[PDB]
Amino acid sequence: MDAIKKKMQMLKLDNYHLENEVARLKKLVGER
Amino acid sequence: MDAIKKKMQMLKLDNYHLENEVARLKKLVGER
Repeated sequence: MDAIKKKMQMLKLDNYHLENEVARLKKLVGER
Repeated sequence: MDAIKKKMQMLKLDNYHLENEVARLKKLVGER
């Protein structure tokens, strides 16, 4: 559990990074 | 914790969905 409390924080952090990275990739590819 | 075990399951599922989307975008931007 000690690693679980942080586990969700690890996937939650990567998510924000993936989103910010996706918002930058979508603006380069998904670009209008 | 009951919601934690799933929390990581939701962040882990979104990660593969995000990486699966970034893996395609990266192949266009992060192109080696």
